[PDB]
Amino acid sequence: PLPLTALSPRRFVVLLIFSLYSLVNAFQWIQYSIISNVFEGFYGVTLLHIDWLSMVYMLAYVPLIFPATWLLDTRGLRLTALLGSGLNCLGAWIKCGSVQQHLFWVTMLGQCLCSVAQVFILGLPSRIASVWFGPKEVSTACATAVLGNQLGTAVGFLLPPVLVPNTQNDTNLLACNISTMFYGTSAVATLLFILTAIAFKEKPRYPPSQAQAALQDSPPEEYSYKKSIRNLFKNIPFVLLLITYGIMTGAFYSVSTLLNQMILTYYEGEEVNAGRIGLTLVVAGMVGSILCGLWLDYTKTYKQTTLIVYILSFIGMVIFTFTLDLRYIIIVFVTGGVLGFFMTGYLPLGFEFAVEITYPESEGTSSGLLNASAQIFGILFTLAQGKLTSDYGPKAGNIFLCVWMFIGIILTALIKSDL
Ligand SMILES: CC(C)CCC[C@@H](C)[C@H]1CC[C@H]2[C@@H]3CC=C4C[C@@H](OC(=O)CCC(=O)O)CC[C@]4(C)[C@H]3CC[C@]12C
Ligand SMILES: CC(C)CCC[C@@H](C)[C@H]1CC[C@H]2[C@@H]3CC=C4C[C@@H](OC(=O)CCC(=O)O)CC[C@]4(C)[C@H]3CC[C@]12C
Ligand SMILES: CC(C)CCC[C@@H](C)[C@H]1CC[C@H]2[C@@H]3CC=C4C[C@@H](OC(=O)CCC(=O)O)CC[C@]4(C)[C@H]3CC[C@]12C
Repeated sequence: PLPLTALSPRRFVVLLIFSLYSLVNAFQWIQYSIISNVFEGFYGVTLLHIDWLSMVYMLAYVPLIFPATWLLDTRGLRLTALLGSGLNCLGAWIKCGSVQQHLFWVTMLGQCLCSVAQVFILGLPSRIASVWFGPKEVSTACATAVLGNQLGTAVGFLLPPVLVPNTQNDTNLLACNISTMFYGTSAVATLLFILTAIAFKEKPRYPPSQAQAALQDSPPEEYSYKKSIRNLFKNIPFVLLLITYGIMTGAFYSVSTLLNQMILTYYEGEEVNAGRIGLTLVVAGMVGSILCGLWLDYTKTYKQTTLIVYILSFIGMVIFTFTLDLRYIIIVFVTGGVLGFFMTGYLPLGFEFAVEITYPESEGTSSGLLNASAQIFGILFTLAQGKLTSDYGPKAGNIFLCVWMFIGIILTALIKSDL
């Protein structure tokens, strides 16, 4: 073992920049939904338009995930990072010019650009950790990278409600507030893109790890994504895990998208409290993910922990469903915290379970399949729950999510694995 491995400080920068601009991307995913009523009033559109603003992120991932993976594998890390940062910045700039009562389509175009950016952004963490960090720091680097996107989602929940008060009567003030938010986002994105261009190197001068040294020394042989996908689908346990992970992530996405509508249904003039509830959910989910990772480190068992977390998530969802309409915000906070805790704690455990089931196949293809299933389930759940809430109230959509979570529990139980 003589790879001449060395560790460079640049790796930290490579992480930071990424964890920054990825964060910004997340902030742009949920900025509209959290104050969806305000934008609906401003643009004179329906809630479905604001829901589609969030759902374009999910729609763009499925068709572009695998071509993006091929581009990353061939061209390298720097091109992917530049594409993601530049697309995010361009989307923010386009949104900056969409502040008018009749310019919704401009904001939709900007959101589509950010959606295309997300495709490059999402899969970067593991590659960055492997390329730039040593064996003892890969897991921590990847965890920090994903927590960056989670924190971006939390900030997207918290900030827009405060930045833009619901001053429907005064259109000029509302336009000024929207312009301020968009310009701030655009400035941050531009700065992050400039930093990525200046400092985001392709790879360190020397390999960080012996495994990375071997990977760089010998180019990978030609591989087919379609063959790997076909082989993965033949594995029934992996298909079941895909379905359950997609169901859980789609439920989380639907809850995030429609949280403002559900809270506004029973609480009037509480957009700031809705943003606080969303941030509490996201932070509790981050804590649950960290605790679940440590728990899995302590005990290697995957099936039992995954099933327990799924059942706890279902219980929390039921409690939130039957406590939303109690007309007390504190119970909403507590229920959202518990639900987010369990929901987000499930995801890393499911991902590790997936990689364990599909060890022979590449991690990238399984990651892409899991993310695509998550996006598809998110779109379906968002549409169904939004229609139910508009027609029969939030309780109908929440019960729909509860039933889907129960189905996910049953599917998780059926999984067969010796891990
Ligand atoms: C480049 C990638 C990211 C794909 C981008 C696709 C979008 C440009 C499309 C996909 C789905 C479309 C949406 C599908 C359904 C609707 C509902 C539709 O509502 C109505 O026509 C009825 C409104 C009323 O009730 O008065 C308005 C357009 C909208 C938001 C569409 C807007 C354009 C969207 C977002
Ligand atoms: C479990 C449910 C909820 C989700 C199921 C989703 C999959 C069935 C979809 C999601 C994205 C799809 C992929 C999107 C794009 C492509 C690229 C496409 O490329 C080619 O035609 C050439 C492939 C090659 O280079 O070998 C082949 C199909 C494939 C892999 C698709 C196969 C089917 C996939 C994996
Ligand atoms: C795996 C997938 C395909 C399962 C799909 C199940 C749906 C068909 C279920 C799940 C939740 C159900 C909803 C749960 C609650 C309600 C509220 C209910 O309200 C009423 O008007 C009657 C009760 C009351 O008076 O409050 C009307 C039916 C509805 C929308 C239900 C309609 C049927 C839904 C969408």
